[PDB]
Amino acid sequence: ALDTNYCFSSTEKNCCVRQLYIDFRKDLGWKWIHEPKGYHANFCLGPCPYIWSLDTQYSKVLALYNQHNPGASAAPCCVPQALEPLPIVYYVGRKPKVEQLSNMIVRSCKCS
Amino acid sequence: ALDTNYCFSSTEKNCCVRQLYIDFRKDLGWKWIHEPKGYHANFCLGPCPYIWSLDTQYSKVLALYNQHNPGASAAPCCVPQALEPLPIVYYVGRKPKVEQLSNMIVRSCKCS
Repeated sequence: ALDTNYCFSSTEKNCCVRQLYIDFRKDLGWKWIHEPKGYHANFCLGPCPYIWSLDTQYSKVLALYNQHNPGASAAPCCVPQALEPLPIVYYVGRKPKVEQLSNMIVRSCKCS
Repeated sequence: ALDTNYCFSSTEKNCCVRQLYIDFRKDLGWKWIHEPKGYHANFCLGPCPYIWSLDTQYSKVLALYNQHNPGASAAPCCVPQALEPLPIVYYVGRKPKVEQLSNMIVRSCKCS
């Protein structure tokens, strides 16, 4: 499976959602959000082979187009299929507010 | 728009479907297909900004996560949303056959 459960290993480099904790201010510097300090944004990296969870037929073709030529960066593009919200807390002028951003997290990538 | 019509320019480096003609044998070396020699496989490259056609909410966040740190390859992943078939011609033993591969081409990418 290509989720953040099996992608949290040390091997495999194909379409696998890798950890990507993002500290709102450290990484995005977001100033409109106070808490939490960050979150498990996660993300997907690595190209896609010809046997992975290829969804489109162009994912198996271009997959070889790259696996054949070394140095070619036209491989496919693994992406976050399912996502997750994000319970934060920002400030509007002077009143504190807590919300839940939508799709502000990853729970499973794929190969589009 | 992020299609193969506006992406066929010389500027812009974000989620834009770039040309990717693939010569079945030259690039994929495919031996199960005789014709055509190749096709306009096309593909998508470049990361995704925070104003492009972001579809998921995680595309605007990780978008800055990379745009903020130089050298970070955890950016988003532009992908071929719509695709196109492909009229080919291969051989089964000794009989010639013509088909139309499905999604064997790109007609518009996006940012998953």
